[PDB]
Amino acid sequence: MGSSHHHHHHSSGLVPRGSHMSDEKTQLIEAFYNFDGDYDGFVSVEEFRGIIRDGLPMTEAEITEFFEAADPNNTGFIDYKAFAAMLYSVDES
Repeated sequence: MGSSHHHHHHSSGLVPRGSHMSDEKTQLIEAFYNFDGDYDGFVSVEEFRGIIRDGLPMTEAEITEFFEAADPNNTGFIDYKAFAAMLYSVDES
């Protein structure tokens, strides 16, 4: 079809992945260096806030939307796994 390399199909066949927001994970990579000394799979929101502040570059809408989505009670604690599954949400089933 005329002018297919634009609307029909470009270099990639309608593939949003690959050149998407794959840096949002690398930006958080700073967890291993400033949040991985001697901690299990559980971290409270209170502690997380301090670490995230100068550790992992994240906006409120990401940390806050995750702070509540991670803790059902909203008591101010977090399930490290629930949070880890956010940046590691690339394995279905």
